[PDB]
Amino acid sequence: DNQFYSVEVGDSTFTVLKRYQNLKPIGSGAQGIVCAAYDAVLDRNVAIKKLSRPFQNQTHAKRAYRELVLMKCVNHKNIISLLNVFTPQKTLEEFQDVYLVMELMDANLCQVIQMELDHERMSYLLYQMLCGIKHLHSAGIIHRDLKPSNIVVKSDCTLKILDFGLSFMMVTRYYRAPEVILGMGYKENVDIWSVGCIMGEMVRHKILFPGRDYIDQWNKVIEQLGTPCPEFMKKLQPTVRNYVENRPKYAGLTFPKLFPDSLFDSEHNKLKASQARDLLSKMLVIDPAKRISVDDALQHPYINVWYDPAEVEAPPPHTIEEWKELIYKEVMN
Ligand SMILES: CCCn1c(C2CCNCC2)nc(-c2ccc(Cl)c(Cl)c2)c1-c1ccnc(NC2CCCCC2)n1
Ligand SMILES: Nc1ncnc2c1ncn2[C@@H]1O[C@H](COP(=O)(O)OP(=O)(O)NP(=O)(O)O)[C@@H](O)[C@H]1O
Repeated sequence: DNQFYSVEVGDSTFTVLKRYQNLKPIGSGAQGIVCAAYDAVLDRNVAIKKLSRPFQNQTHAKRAYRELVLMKCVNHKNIISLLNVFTPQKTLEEFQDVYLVMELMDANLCQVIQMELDHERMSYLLYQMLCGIKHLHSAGIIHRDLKPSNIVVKSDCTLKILDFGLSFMMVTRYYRAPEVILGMGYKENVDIWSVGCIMGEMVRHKILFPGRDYIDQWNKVIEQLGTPCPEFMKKLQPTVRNYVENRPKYAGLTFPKLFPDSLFDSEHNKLKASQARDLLSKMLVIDPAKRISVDDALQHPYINVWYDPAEVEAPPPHTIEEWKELIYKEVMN
């Protein structure tokens, strides 16, 4: 196919449409390799993600298929939007790779976490994550795995969530809600805990709960926030309830102690620091029955200054062989 050309990207070969030029590797993960490129047709820089045989197993396949479908069943500036999708392969028999194209972003939220932000930028980023999550919820999509490596930003402070969230692979749990860690039921505000973890990390410049596994994760949570109420214990399955109730007890630390003044000059900034800590205290709540909702977070004074109805109330959205065919059909449309 004359429309495509191949480029060497590390150990991988990127076979892309000739419109994408000066391919440069910008990162990789378990799912695929990402390049920056110049799109000569749009006269814009783009990010190109290659999915190598996404149908290779149930985990890669479910994710690739669910993401391809959801990216069409979603329309919001704080959620990933595709510019293009293609395969260099001509037939289902030859089908191997899927290439996804979107606007090139400047940095991920990890990089943003490593810097000091003022309250306008910090509140604007959090407002955008909430707008993004609210849009997902309105379509019945509850993320459950928001993390800063899957959130990208531009120099103008605009933000996008790259994925749609939630089993053997031949993964980052730090932002997962207690009700996800403990196999409890969950509602929309499961995503509010992850936003709290991210916000807390934006302020501390350190992962709040850096667990090597779910056991370690649960200990780091209780060591800082304290042992949850008996009413929370009442919602756990007997086995999880016995394990959680037999863990070493902790009174927990107060939010001024957790996020000291040292982490936050002018009167404006003093008031905003007070409001940021109040919002952190409402999101970083173990019990989802007592944790603030996405709607109430958007009405919080720290966030409310950015409130725009057009952004908050935007119009709402197998075997290896079967997955191969389902993914191929989605790519071909
Ligand atoms: C590669 C850096 C960030 N990124 C990732 C990561 C996410 C965490 N796991 C590893 C990959 N996926 C995409 C991405 C996700 C979905 C699609 Cl469809 C496309 Cl094409 C790209 C982008 C990205 C997206 C846009 N711009 C950028 N820009 C980089 C530039 C260098 C600094 C980090 C951000 N990365
Ligand atoms: N906020 C963080 N601070 C520091 N290190 C982190 C943080 N989050 C994740 N990491 C590390 O960054 C590395 C990449 O993590 P991650 O982006 O979650 O994986 P991934 O394969 O790129 N995800 P995906 O694209 O969804 O398949 C791992 O070594 C993590 O332990």
